Amino acid sequence: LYFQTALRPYHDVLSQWQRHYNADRNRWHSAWRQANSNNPQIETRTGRALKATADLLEDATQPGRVALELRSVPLPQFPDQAFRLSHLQHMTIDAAGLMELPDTMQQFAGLETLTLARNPLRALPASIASLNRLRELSIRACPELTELPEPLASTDSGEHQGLVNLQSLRLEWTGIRSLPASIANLQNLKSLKIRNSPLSALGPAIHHLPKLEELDLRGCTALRNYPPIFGGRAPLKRLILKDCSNLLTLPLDIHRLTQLEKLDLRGCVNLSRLPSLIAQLPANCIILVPPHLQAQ
Ligand SMILES: [Cl-]
Ligand SMILES: [Cl-]
Ligand SMILES: [Cl-]
Repeated sequence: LYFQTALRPYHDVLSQWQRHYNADRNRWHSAWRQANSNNPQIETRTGRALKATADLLEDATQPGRVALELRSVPLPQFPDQAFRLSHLQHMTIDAAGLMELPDTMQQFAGLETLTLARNPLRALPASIASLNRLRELSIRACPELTELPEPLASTDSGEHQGLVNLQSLRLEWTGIRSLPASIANLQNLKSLKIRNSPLSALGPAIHHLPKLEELDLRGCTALRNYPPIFGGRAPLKRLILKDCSNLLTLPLDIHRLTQLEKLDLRGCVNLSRLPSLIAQLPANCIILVPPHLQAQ
């Protein structure tokens, strides 16, 4: 009745966090052990392993620390007060049983690179798109991640917001089936790799990316058509469609990739024909094809 604020010491937050995940093991614990099944040297005693994580978290808050590297230590979720890590420029969370990232990713405002690997992660928070300093985002072996958040970037005025500094996006062995339309808004994206994922479709606006030089879609066995170029002037130099086993067609206007230097079609066993105007690709463009297409 006579209230007229406070803040739990991080060490108390971390002790509560350890006791919590030590008691409540659903989902994360088997995922963390599975991800590390070929690593018998990691700490697998649950309390000790969570304590190791807590200690690394506490260390990362100190000045000096540029990077938080969590490899094979358990981190089901970040403890509260994640804003303590706002100064970090690099973060890796690998084989950690990571189930979810903080809803307010703005708390990691300093990040220039983020790598998430071998986690049961099902979604990325929408606020991940507020990381304006993020240059590289890498997600590998996160089979339960089925969608990217949106918008990834937006454009007014013509002014740009969101992941405006992102240069490289890698999504390998994920459950992602399609990309947000806003992918085409990433003004600084130079390299897009989506590998071994059920990517089912790709829109032609991907060719409107102003700086995209490399598109690597290898092992996307659900992809059945590659989209037309149309008016797209993306300065694409490398197009890797290796082992897209169900790819049936390339567009007829594929020759509009006037800067193409490498086209890799090996393992495209269902690609019935090449476009006739594939002779119109640049002379010094290395084209690799499966045997059934070599004659053409
Ligand atoms: Cl560095
Ligand atoms: Cl800045
Ligand atoms: Cl979107």
